[PDB]
Amino acid sequence: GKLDGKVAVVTGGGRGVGRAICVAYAEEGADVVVNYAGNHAAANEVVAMIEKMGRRAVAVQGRVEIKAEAEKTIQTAVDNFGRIDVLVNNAGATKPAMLHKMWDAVVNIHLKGPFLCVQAAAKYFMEQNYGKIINVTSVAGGILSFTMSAARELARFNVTSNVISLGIVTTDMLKEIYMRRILLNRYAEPSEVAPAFVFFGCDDSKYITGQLLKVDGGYGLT
Repeated sequence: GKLDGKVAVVTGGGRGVGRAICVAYAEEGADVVVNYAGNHAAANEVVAMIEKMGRRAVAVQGRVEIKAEAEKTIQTAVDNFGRIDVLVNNAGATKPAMLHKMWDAVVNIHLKGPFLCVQAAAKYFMEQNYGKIINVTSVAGGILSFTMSAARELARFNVTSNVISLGIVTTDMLKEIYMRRILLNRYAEPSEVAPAFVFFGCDDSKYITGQLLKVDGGYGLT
């Protein structure tokens, strides 16, 4: 498994793309912390699917824009599994505000949770001399600049910091990039987006940091 021996924290992991990431990570050998803000029952369903595979997972409640709750979420990984290898800042990436026509003041409120989670994980990445950060956003001083800042400051601890921009309509789920696909009935399953998170979360990307992958089906090519 690409993630054998690794511990991953996925914020907003109970549904949708977050749930697909947790399942894909467990499939690749990870121990998984399923963070949720509200839907405990959905996060427990992910934990149950992962345990049925023969892997390990725990759910944790936290709104990670609140600093103590970001720390709690990171600490749950260390307390249950001893370390935190991968942090996936998924929570909030495809909120309705993230999909509508307008924008630079919407991306700076969604930037506080990723900032606090990285800040809390950094202590452990430094002790481990290893870490993986994946930020998540949706297509349109913000998330990309923060991705590269962390990449530069944590490189010497063997931490990579990358970002995935989601730009397709997933089946679990008014900007023209999504109107086009809805009228054309072209949907992606969340499971089809998870491999990019496995890539940026395992040693396939050891030498790839500060970079963006746009999961948008080529839409920007028009």
